[PDB]
Amino acid sequence: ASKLRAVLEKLKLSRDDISTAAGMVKGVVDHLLLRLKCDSAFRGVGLLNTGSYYEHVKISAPNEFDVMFKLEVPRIQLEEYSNTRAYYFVKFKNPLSQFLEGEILSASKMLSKFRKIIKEEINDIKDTDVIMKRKRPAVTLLISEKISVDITLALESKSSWPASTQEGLRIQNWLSAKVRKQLRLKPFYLVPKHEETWRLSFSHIEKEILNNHGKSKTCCENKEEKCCRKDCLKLMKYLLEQLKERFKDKKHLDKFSSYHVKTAFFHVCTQNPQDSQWDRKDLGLCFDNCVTYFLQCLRTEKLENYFIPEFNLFSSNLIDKRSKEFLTKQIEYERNNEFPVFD
Ligand SMILES: Cn1cc(-c2ccc(F)c(CNC(=O)c3cc(Br)ccc3O)c2)cn1
Ligand SMILES: [Zn+2]
Repeated sequence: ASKLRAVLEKLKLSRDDISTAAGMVKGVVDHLLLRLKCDSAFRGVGLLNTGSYYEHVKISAPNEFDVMFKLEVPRIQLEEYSNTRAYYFVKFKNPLSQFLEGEILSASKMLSKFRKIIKEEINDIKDTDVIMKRKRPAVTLLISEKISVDITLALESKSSWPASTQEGLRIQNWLSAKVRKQLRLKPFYLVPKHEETWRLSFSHIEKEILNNHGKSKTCCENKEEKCCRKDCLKLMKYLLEQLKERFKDKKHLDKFSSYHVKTAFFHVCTQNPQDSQWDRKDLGLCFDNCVTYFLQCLRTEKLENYFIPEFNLFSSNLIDKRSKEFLTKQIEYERNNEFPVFD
């Protein structure tokens, strides 16, 4: 636990210090935003959080940025695909008309114009050299030679969340019912990727919980109630990242993302709603409990999506047991040796 705060300390003195990347990424995103608004099918495109041109998926490499473009779709009609609970067909009741296939909205057609427009504005820049990669995040730019930006297009609906989210977000005992209501009055977002099916994105709700995360309204506003909810999250993610880097060559960890680690983390927060159970001085315990809960989801092949509870990110179909037994192998090995992968 003395070693964990060393790691947290290291990450900060790399988050913090001066780096021109923001300017380069700011200058390219606002060019794109304009030329995007130029075209009718994207006239409403905008950043999911202005002034937040900076969101880093990867907490180790701080040269890899990731921003999301929203585009409202009024009068949406949603249709759940194949009893999946999580994936849907997008329909209507129209600027996006050039992208349909019958009553159904095609993500392929829609990204394909999103991409081609972007590939065009990028050579309007003799300021910075910008390059677009082919895919296999909708679009990825390499700015100069170090920085890379992952762009994501997301439909936005201001109507209330899809029926599958009803018993979800069980934060009543921790953040409170009246907060849960507020958050569910926020819009929801749909991003592609199986059919032309879309799925919900809740990065905006995650962020809000994280900036206001205690049962106490004054959690982390003074010395007397500093917790370690965020710290346990960063460590969970850094664990998975570093592991994924290790076996970037093999294919064993390709099915895991930061979001399996956020999902399991918020579950713990729901099991442990008191700030007294996250005191900044129990950081070693609290992290261990997180490690133990993640693991337990791996073994039992059960980890409920935090927002759509009948949807199991670890079901034997979504990720096969062989790779979950491998992820178990390395994390357990790290925890038994005080986490050498952190260096
Ligand atoms: C990266 N990735 C995501 C999915 C996915 C799939 C199905 C599905 F229903 C959802 C719903 N999103 C979340 O649960 C979510 C939870 C947190 Br915590 C923060 C943001 C989020 O968007 C997501 C697949 N790959
Ligand atoms: Zn706190």
